Amino acid sequence: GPMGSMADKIKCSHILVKKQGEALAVQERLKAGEKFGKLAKELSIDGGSAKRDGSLGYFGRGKMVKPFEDAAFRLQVGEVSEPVKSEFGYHVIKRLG
Repeated sequence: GPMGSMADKIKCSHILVKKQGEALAVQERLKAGEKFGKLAKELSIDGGSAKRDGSLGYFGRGKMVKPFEDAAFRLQVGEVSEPVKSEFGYHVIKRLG
């Protein structure tokens, strides 16, 4: 969306884990049709986001590690993203509507 516009943000959810396997665990588990938030509450080490069911919701451009944002932008469709490594750790990203 236009710089600071009404929809300048990305609506997404993410699960942050220390291990890729953990990221795979959520990615694999989400397949079972469990609540992303359940996984966020359960797996994600991102507490604030865990509070938010990993549901980041809207966030602006240039806020999270480029790979994270890339996956967020890429999967606006709503597909579970591959593990996204950051300085913080590994993220798994789902789109939020």
